[PDB]
Order: sequence, then structure tokens, then C-alpha cells
Amino acid sequence: KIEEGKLVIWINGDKGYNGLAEVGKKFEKDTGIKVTVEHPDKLEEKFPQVAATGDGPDIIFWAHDRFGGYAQSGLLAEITPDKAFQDKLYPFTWDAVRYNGKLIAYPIAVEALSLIYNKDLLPNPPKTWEEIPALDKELKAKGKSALMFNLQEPYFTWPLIAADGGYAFKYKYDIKDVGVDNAGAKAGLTFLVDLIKNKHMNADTDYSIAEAAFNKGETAMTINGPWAWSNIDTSAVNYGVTVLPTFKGQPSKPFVGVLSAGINAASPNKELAKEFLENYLLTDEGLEAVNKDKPLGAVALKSYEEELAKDPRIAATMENAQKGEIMPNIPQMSAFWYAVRTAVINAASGRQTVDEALKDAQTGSELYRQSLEIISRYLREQATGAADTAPMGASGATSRKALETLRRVGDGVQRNHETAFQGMLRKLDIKNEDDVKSLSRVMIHVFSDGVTNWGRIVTLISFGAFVAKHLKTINQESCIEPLAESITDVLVRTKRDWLVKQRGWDGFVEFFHV
Ligand SMILES: Cc1nn(C)c(COc2ccc(N3CCN(S(=O)(=O)N(C)C)CC3)cc2)c1-c1cccc2c(CCCOc3cccc4ccccc34)c(C(=O)O)n(CCN3CCOCC3)c12
Ligand SMILES: OC[C@H]1O[C@H](O[C@H]2[C@H](O)[C@@H](O)[C@@H](O)O[C@@H]2CO)[C@H](O)[C@@H](O)[C@@H]1O
Repeated sequence: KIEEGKLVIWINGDKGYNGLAEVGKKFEKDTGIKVTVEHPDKLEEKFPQVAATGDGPDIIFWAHDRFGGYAQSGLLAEITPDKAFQDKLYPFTWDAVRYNGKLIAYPIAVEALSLIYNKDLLPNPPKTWEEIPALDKELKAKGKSALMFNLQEPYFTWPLIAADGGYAFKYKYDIKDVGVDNAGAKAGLTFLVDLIKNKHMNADTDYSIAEAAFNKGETAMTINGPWAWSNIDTSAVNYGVTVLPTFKGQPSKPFVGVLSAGINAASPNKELAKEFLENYLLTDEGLEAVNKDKPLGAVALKSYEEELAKDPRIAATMENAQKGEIMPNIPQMSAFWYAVRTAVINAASGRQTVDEALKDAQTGSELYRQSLEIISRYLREQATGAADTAPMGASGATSRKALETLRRVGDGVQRNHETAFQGMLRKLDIKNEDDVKSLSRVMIHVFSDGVTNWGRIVTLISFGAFVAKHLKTINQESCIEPLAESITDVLVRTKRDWLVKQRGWDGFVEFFHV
């Protein structure tokens, strides 16, 4: 689907895409290859949809956190720079784009949020979040406000939420330990909600409203990344970039992202893209060209980062980074972000309490792991005749009773529907681990085209167990876990919002309670 003999690049609209296009034209002047740069809306959600069908751009730019999901889905080509090139980037930025032992992207720049403040209104920025209400009272009396920043994207509210103990996935990362609804997360999000309640902030403020308020001098402070500096420069505001305020004595902890460039697994121009990224973009002149459009942050290229680091705005960026944490790149990051976005917005607007909002977000971030735990154990004990002796772990009461419930209602379905199950199991003939990958197509077609309820979910998992028994008999026991993962992916992404609304697997257990 992708045209050969050229390069299409996607990058987000807040980045220096005009600068990126300039590097493209220099590539063109050398090779005769045209370089088109686009910045479509919601490109991080469009990429996986289009690239799954073999379409999309040759190169996609985004912070590294999304790339684990893309690599897991087979959407990114493995990148293979020689040691001479790898030595030119900071080791830690390469780590950010390593997934299951392979490099899946070229790292570009390190991004962290800072506090940006107007030196003509606040010559001394607050060191604590706690003192911002009184400062706002002080500024309101002068016709100004203390602080405005984007409240629609959780990226910007997360520093406050993690400050007192909130976190995504514990530590390696234990995908089973989610820290979205613990006391620390609550304490931070409560402080944000209280700021809104006391008229210090507006739940409706987004990126554009906050940017224009600061850049016109109506608000004294904003929270943003290095890409926003260019527009402040133009407004001629006298701004400083500094450490984020502490909360309850501890630092704000922003999720640090590494802007990175991935090559589409279906692109016919992988040698061209490697040549552009390694020998044109990731060079002193290439990054400067982008940086002059919208600042990149602390770039991954050592030769150039040595000059930018001297800029206090970059030193402040890297100080805020060292207090924060590099984002995971695991595939569940997207699900985490979707959940926390909904929770921050509902809590800020009043649709839910902080308790409600974060509980749902906790159930959403845990949905995939918990579903896989249940579905995999059921499939394997059904196929082998023996249960898994391993502890259930986090939320283990739910999983244990979900599985017990499933044993009850699932075994009755395999018996009563043995005729339909046998027939479906022949139309599909499963003999290979590869065939199991072909299932998702028909599996989704059937599961999607109807109503939603726990009974069809039981059918879904029960045929899964029916198919697992067969795989075991033909010595294909290795295919049962990839089968459990495919069932779980189909279930969680097609019924995410319904399942969260049912209180997840607690609803399951309650719905089929005797
Ligand atoms: C084809 C086909 N003909 N018939 C007759 C069936 C069974 O029919 C059933 C109808 C109802 C129920 N129950 C609901 C109420 N309760 S309960 O709540 O009261 N309780 C006590 C718990 C439990 C019992 C069970 C089975 C099938 C049939 C086969 C394989 C799988 C299903 C699925 C699950 C989705 C498909 O998954 C896979 C598809 C392909 C490979 C797969 C590998 C793994 C896993 C899943 C796979 C569905 C479904 O989406 O439902 N269906 C049926 C879809 N039909 C519906 C009727 O019209 C036409 C379509 C299936
Ligand atoms: O808010 C969730 C969002 O946060 C991060 O996205 C950042 C991005 O990293 C920055 O470069 C800049 O564009 O702002 C974005 C926030 O609006 C994550 O990278 C992204 O996956 C996540 O959804």
C-alpha cells in the first residue's frame, strides 16, 4: 500500500515539522527522493490502525511510550545501527527504544515538563503546590491568575499525581502492580480538584487556552515542555523555566518521554528511511534545523546535547527529568493513559469523585493482565486436566473467584454447546501456531456483531477452552498461551468500557452468583 521511492513521515503538530521538512529537502537535494512531512490529528491512534493493514507512513515520530505496543503488534521494523552510530547517542536513550531485546526506534530527544513562569509577575516562582492558592488570591486582586495548564491530557497532571506515591507500573516493571488508586495518587488528584473547586483553575482549560493565557500575560505560570518555548519567545514574555513545585514536601515526578522515530514494518523504503534518520536527521545540522522550529529538549546526540545543555532551560528540563521517571514502553501504556485521562477529566469536572475516578482507572489499567490471568489458567487447566499451582497475586481474590465462577458456567457451556463447538472447530482447522494467529479475524467478526453481556464472554472463553483441549491432543500445547493472549486482546479492546462499567471481573463473579 505504501509507495516506494519516497518517504512519508508523521510527527505531532506541537513539534517542529517545518524544521523536519527542511531536513527532508536536503535529503531530496542529495538523492532525488521526495520527503513529505504530515502532522495529522491523533496520529498515535491512527498509526496502529493503518499500519495493521500495511498502510501509513514510512516513519512515525512519537514519545517512546507508545512504541512497545506497536512493536508487539508487528508494526515496526527492527533498527540495526552499527556500533559507530550507536556510540553517538546516549546509552539511556537507546534503552528507551529497546523492546524485548531489540531496538525498535531511533531516539531523538528527551522531553520532561517544567514550570514556566512570567518573571514580570512572579520574580520568585513558588516552590510548593500548597502555596499556589494564596498566590492566586494575590494575583487575582491584580487582574491576573497564578497558573493555567492543559487539564485534558493526563501527561500534564501526572507529575502532581505521582508526587506523593502515585505510579503506573511498579519498579523490572511488575505489570501486575498498578498504583493509580492508592493514597498518593488520591492525594495529588484531590489537590488538583480542590484547586478547581476554589476557582484557582478551570476544569475546561486545555492546551490552547492555557498557552494563549500565559503568552498574553494573563496567568503567571504554566506547565509545558520544550516544544512550547518558541511560541513564548514570539509573545516576548519574560519567562523562566524551572523546577516543578513540590507536593507534600516531595518533588513533582513527570513521566519522561523520548521522542523517537520508528520505521513502518510494511514500508518498502526502509533503507531510505535508515539513511535519512541516521545521516541527515540525527546530525548536528539536522537536529538544529528541527530545534530552531520547535525546541526538542535534551537531544540524544551527544555532540549536539553538549551545546544545548549549557542553556538553563535545558538544565531545568533535565533536572525535572531526574526527579521524574522514564515512561515504560510496555504495550499496556496506552491502556493506562486512556484510563487516567478519563479519570482526571471526570474528577476535575465533578462527574465522579476522586475515589470513583481513580478506582475505575485502576480497574482499567489492570483489565488486560487480570483477564489474561483468568483466561490463561482456565484454558490450560481445561487442556491438561490439572490446575496452576502458582499464587494468584494482586487482586487475587477477584481472579480466584472469577476462575471458580468460570469453572461453573464454562463447563456447562462446553457440554450443552458441544455440537456447535465441534462444528466451529472444523471450519477452522487449527494445526499450527500460525493458524492461531488467523483466529483473531473471525473471532472479532463473531464477537463484535451482536449485543454485549457476560454470557457471550463465557462462550468466548469456553470455545477457547474447547480449542485448547484440541491443541493439547495434537501436541500443540505451545499454542495455548498465544491463544489465551489473542482471546484476551479481543475481549479487552472490544468491551473495555463495558467491562470497566461492570466493575470488571467483580461484576462477573456477582452476575453469576448463586
Ligand atoms: C458458530 C456458532 N453457532 N452456535 C450456536 C455457537 C454457540 O452458540 C452459543 C450461544 C449461546 C451461548 N450461551 C449464552 C448464554 N450463557 S449464560 O450467560 O446464561 N451462562 C450460563 C454462562 C452461556 C451460553 C453459548 C453458545 C457458535 C459459536 C462457536 C464458537 C465460538 C462462539 C462465540 C464466541 C465468539 C467467537 O469466538 C471464537 C471464534 C473462532 C475461534 C475462536 C477461539 C477461541 C475463542 C474464540 C473463538 C459466540 C458468541 O459470540 O456468542 N458464538 C455464538 C455466536 N452465534 C450466536 C448465535 O447466532 C450466531 C452467532 C460461538
Ligand atoms: O497525556 C497522555 C499522553 O502523554 C504523552 O504524550 C505527550 C508527548 O509525549 C509530548 O511529546 C507532547 O506532545 O505532549 C503529549 C501529551 O499531550 C505520551 O507520550 C502519550 O502516549 C500519552 O497518551
